[PDB]
Parts: sequence; C-alpha cells; structure tokens
Amino acid sequence: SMNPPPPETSNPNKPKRQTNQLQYLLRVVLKTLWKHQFAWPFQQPVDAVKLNLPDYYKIIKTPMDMGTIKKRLENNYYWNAQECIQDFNTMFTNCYIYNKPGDDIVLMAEALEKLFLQKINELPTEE
Ligand SMILES: O=C1CCCN1c1cccc(NS(=O)(=O)c2cc(Br)ccc2Br)c1
Repeated sequence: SMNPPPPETSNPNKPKRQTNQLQYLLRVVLKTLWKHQFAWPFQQPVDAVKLNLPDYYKIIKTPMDMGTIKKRLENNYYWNAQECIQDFNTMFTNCYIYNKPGDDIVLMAEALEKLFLQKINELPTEE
C-alpha cells in the first residue's frame, strides 16, 4: 500500500559527468517527451496511494519516472548516456509489466516510447 522513497537524484560520491550525449538527452529527448500530451502520468513517481494501486510496488521493484530523470539530468547525476537511456527503458517496461495491453496508460507509454526511439536514433557521437 504505502509509497517507497523515490529514486535518488543526488549522490555526492557518485562520479558524474556532463557529456554532449547527456546534454542531448536533456535538451532533446527529455524535453520532447515532457511536453507531450501523454506525458503527465510519467512526470512524477507513481503515487500508489492516491491512484489506489496497493500492489504497484509489490510488482515494480525498479520504479522510474521522468520527474526523476529530469532532476537527474538537471543535477548531472549520470556518468554516461547509457545510464539515462536505461532509466527511460525501465519506465516504459514498468508500465508494460504492470498494466495490460491496450490500457490507456500503455497506449500513452507506447506513444512516448516511439518518440524516445526516434530521438535516440539520432544520439550524437560522444565529445
Ligand atoms: O503504470 C503507471 C505508470 C504511470 C502511472 N501508471 C498507472 C497505472 C495504472 C493506474 C494509474 N492511475 S492514473 O494515473 O490515475 C490513470 C492514468 C491513465 Br492514463 C488511465 C487510467 C488511470 Br486510473 C497509473
């Protein structure tokens, strides 16, 4: 039933960088998905209490959301692009794991993920 602490967005002893790929992940990828009409369910951690989903964090053991990704990018939390790409993929995968095909939230994730794929196809070469 209860919500877990959200994923961390700050960790001072975690090494981090600001690469051109991570800049693109913020300025292009996150920005594109964030403004989308279907972004809102994904702009913050799942509130299992308010949404009345008491089994959500029994099923989903690696939660992720764009609110978290946004703060991680703004805070330069990542070492490399792959870490951030993995967070997006975790977010999408969690949605598909928890819900059933054709649910509204799945259609919404599919729309965002199509755009995600189109943008990472154009990920720049590093440096
Ligand atoms: O799986 C995820 C990841 C992000 C939110 N989420 C999720 C899954 C199941 C229900 C809800 N509750 S909700 O946000 O009010 C909702 C949203 C939409 Br769109 C359609 C119906 C409902 Br009910 C949320």
